[PDB]
Amino acid sequence: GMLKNDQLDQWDRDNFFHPSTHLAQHARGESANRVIKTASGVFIEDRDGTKLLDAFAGLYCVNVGYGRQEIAEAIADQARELAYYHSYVGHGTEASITLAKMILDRAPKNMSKVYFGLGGSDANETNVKLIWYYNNILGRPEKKKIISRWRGYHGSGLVTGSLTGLELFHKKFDLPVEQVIHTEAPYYFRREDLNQTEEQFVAHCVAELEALIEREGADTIAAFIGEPILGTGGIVPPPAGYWEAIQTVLNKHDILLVADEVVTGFGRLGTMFGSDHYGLEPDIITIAKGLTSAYAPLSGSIVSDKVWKVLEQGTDENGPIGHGWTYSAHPIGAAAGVANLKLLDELNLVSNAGEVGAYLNATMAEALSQHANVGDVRGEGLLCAVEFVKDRDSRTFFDAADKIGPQISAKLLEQDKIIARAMPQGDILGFAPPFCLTRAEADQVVEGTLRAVKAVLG
Amino acid sequence: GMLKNDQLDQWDRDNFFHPSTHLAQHARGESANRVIKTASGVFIEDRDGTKLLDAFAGLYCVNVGYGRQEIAEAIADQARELAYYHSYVGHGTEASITLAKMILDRAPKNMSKVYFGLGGSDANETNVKLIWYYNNILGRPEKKKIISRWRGYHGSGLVTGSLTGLELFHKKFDLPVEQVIHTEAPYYFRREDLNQTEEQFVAHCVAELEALIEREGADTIAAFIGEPILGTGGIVPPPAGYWEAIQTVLNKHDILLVADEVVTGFGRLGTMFGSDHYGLEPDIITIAKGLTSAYAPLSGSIVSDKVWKVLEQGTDENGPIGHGWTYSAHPIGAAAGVANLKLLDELNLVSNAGEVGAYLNATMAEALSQHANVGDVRGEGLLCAVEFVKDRDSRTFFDAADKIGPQISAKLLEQDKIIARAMPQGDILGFAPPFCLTRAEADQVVEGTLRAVKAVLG
Repeated sequence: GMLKNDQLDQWDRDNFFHPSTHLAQHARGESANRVIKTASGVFIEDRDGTKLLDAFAGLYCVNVGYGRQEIAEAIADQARELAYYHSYVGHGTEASITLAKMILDRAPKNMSKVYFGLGGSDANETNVKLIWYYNNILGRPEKKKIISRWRGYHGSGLVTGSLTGLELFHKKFDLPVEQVIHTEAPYYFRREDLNQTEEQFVAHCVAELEALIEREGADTIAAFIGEPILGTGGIVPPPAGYWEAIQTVLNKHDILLVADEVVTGFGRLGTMFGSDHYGLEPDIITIAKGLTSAYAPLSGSIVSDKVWKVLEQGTDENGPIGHGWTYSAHPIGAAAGVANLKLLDELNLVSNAGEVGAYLNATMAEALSQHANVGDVRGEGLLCAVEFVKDRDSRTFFDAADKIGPQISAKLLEQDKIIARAMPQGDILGFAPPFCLTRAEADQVVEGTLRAVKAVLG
Repeated sequence: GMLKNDQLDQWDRDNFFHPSTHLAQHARGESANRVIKTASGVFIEDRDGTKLLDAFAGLYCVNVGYGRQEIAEAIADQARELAYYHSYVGHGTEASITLAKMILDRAPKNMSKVYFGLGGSDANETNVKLIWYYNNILGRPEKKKIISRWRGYHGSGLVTGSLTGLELFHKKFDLPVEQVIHTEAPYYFRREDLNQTEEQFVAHCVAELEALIEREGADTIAAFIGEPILGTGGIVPPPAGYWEAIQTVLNKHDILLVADEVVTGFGRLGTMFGSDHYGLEPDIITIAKGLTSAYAPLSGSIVSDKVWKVLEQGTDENGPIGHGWTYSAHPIGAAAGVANLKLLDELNLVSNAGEVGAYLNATMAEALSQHANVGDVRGEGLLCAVEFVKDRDSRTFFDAADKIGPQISAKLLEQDKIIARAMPQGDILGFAPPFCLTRAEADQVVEGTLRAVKAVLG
């Protein structure tokens, strides 16, 4: 009852260090906490019984939807039979072996093997470690730098937070580390020179990349990491012709491409892989989130035949790979993943992401694009964002201190019980809903946002 | 049947990149793979039905034992109700809140809050990031170096693998990074000067630490990371008076102590925390493995009141902490953890770890210590190791290329179906059995090892 609910809140404030939280305010009871109880479809429900339409799918991850007992039961069955054994020295479970095979059946054809982690950050950590091993095995001790992009999101660790190009993950943490260098954000709407057509901006990004390579020396650069479409950096589709232009430079200079598909992996764009959707030829692919639809933690580093051949050479020369996580290939994550991928196909949800996603984008644009303070409405599949500007013709942004994005998001939740995220480093309202979203539910997200935008900005 | 079993093996070799494995041999079918099906008590069982006594508890982690349906069912209940919601911006579940409170009730009294990760490596990654933030908030941009020890094990990532002091995690990976410096392995049996008493070796370790601090400059050193008892580096209890002597130096120079309790956390020594057992006053504690008994992935970074006060100041000054993992506080890991800690108390297993552990150590010493080729038999609680030497009086080690440890371990498994691990960088047979081990089962481990040692070395 009330007394247990108040005790939980107190235990929470007194003992629980939450991610991405104002720690002093939470511990002091100045900021609100919230306890989620259950969920179903595109809705979550707190312990007081309040039902919220989650247009963010947790954190771009509850892709099949909430309350899928097919997955809950797949987890229960594994938990009963064998919750855990390690996967060191060729050990495995039927679940992990089966999941490995299913990932590679769905991954781009140049892919060879998948190594299992627990989250997207550790998968990118693994990716860099393997890139350094790779260059070492090939006799290129100098070819180690990693090129990332401003506004990229690749994790929250020390090396992975350096790959990330958002100051929230850098300031006060001494990042980025020296081995990571950043190039231009693939964000046409924020381009320095407003006179550039989209093709001119792509040309500019090419020149910026060439200038960085020229300065650092190509023989010192191992890899380029990019999300096919930016997620946390603002739900930003890449410009037309961008990925073709960028890969031409990477090939010329013998720089590996890492496609960070943590958000786009397993259907969000309406195509199983964003690499395939946007036309990337990666040598390494990062996966997590939509692998298990967050039902159980699990990640992946998919490696191409090219990389795998060198890894085989390295192990022939040096013995067993010196890399392992205790919980690599954890049977519950694998069981969750096998159930999730089957459900994704069974419920035809990739197709739904593309259709209702095209519909959410079209109707959101039509209802908001002509607002005086809406600079842009953009997206692809079930990814959509609305960016706010103080003046459109000049592209004057509100002052950051005015918290326009955070206010609009808070208004959408308080007025309409819809969860949409105020993205960092801008006034951007983002949407990443479960793939089971219906047009009726999309209509409600659009109508609620328009009301939240009018309530804050008129 | 046979055809499905052969297909799984093929899928395994063709698609699954295992941790800690000879990758080329596994992919080529030259090394054996193995599929675990089920498990119960201290035994695991492969798909062919072969039953193995696991004297390593997975990887020092299946502490309550295998087949505990109390935990499997706790996971099933959470999976059904709410498998996942994020814990960002003060969000939580009853499971995570409850687990946070239970951890702090059991942790040393100077502890304030716990932040949840997925594994031990990401927890140590979090620890370093927080140490850098801490120093930054205090106005000490230079106080950032981390002192680790040779033979320490702190993870398999880039920064965490640098903290680690075992060459397997360094060679071909360009580690350790420059921010990590290593001091003396707290390993009396391998001391350079055989004439040193245990007290003299502790004095030597003190002098070595002072020499490193003097060279680097104390104002540049933030923290010292140590396992209370070495695990992967050889199951090495610390010398008598070591932790008292070391902390005197750390206090004098204002260097934080991080107790890496990933193996020792939650009872393995027969005391809930190894910090308490060995008398450490840490400011940060790392936990994983025995938190959930590996039933579900989860880790923790426990922070003291001292660190927490500065973190509260930092958030007051800079806003929400720029650190988060999607799967931080994952409800299934939390549910697994709550069930696990209750079962640990209910079945009186911490007490059993200390008793049957004292018995395993005593009887292993008595049965092997007088063998010509046994340099040492050591341990504490349910941790035990036997170290092999070509000549005892001189302490001549076999040549590494002779693989004495790996052969003995392989013999123990092939003759007696008992799993014991050949530790890296030495000829050391290690034991870390589930806390439910009986004296009868310990007798079988001792008797099987003696037979494996006689079969290889006479």
